[PDB]
Amino acid sequence: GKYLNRTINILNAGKNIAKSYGHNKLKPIHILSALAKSDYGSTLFKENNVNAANLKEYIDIALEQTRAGAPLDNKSKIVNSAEVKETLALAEAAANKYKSPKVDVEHLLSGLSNDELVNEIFNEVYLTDEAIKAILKRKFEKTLVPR
Repeated sequence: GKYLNRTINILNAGKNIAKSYGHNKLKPIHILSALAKSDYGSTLFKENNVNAANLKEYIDIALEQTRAGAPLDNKSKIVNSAEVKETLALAEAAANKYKSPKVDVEHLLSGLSNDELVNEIFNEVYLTDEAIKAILKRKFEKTLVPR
């Protein structure tokens, strides 16, 4: 119970995306795809002035470019890559820093931004590290210091 349910559902949707791209290992780009499609993540991107159509286009190009092969069989086991283990460690660090007891979508977003491919994509849609830090700070202020 270190993760909110909506974050777990994004991670699970990510594993299925990874599987469909022929990967046995979940990579940050698969999680980003799931996050961008999710109800909470999609709202998060639109509030923070990320063009949804452009973001989707860039994510899909990166996904197809990193495709390993045909979709794996439905029962194949997907595990976290070393990259994703770092994503989750960084997400957990971010949630802890901003006093969120469980990792929320914003904290996962921050963790994903450390991946080189995700970072390039964010650069192309104007989502700076400064902007992501602002998302986390504002979440802290709004939730724990409401006016």
